[PDB]
Amino acid sequence: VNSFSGYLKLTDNVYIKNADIVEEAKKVKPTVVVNAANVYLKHGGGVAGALNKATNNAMQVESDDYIATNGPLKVGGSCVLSGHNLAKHCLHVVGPNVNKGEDIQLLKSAYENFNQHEVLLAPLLSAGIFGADPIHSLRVCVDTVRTNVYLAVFDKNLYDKLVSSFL
Ligand SMILES: CC(C)(CO)Nc1ncnc2[nH]ccc12
Ligand SMILES: [Cl-]
Repeated sequence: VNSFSGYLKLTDNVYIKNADIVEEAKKVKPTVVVNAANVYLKHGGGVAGALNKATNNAMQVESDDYIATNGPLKVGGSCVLSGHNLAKHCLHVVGPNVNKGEDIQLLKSAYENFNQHEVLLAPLLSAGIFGADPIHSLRVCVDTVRTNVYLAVFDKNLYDKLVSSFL
């Protein structure tokens, strides 16, 4: 039993809700919140910009030190950093950004990072400003993640489409 509330159950291990991931994380304080990161951990917009804003820019400060030490992430890769005031940990995961010409096949590799964590709050990878079809992202999630994932979809219209189109 966990404290996530109001989710629709899609499969044994995948759950979905129309919610603002920032407000969800503040309420639940999950062990792991997933960020829709880029390889530079520049959290300028989309989910990343919203999560970073909610940390009063502390996420960005920590991220800049991480990059200065380690260099950029790989597309499809991840790193674990602090969750600040939102969660114990933040798993920064880089899905492909179609608006950069990145291989959509890397989306499965990106979701594989979730399997290193028993329970996660997450957005759909490569959705929104990363330019992929959120319906496809949900399919890859369900077919790749085996741990317990609570998906937050900001747009109510899109949420209804993902559910009503979910196979
Ligand atoms: C990634 C996508 C398209 C669906 O998960 N968007 C979001 N989902 C949840 N919280 C969010 N906050 C800001 C944007 C956003
Ligand atoms: Cl977005």
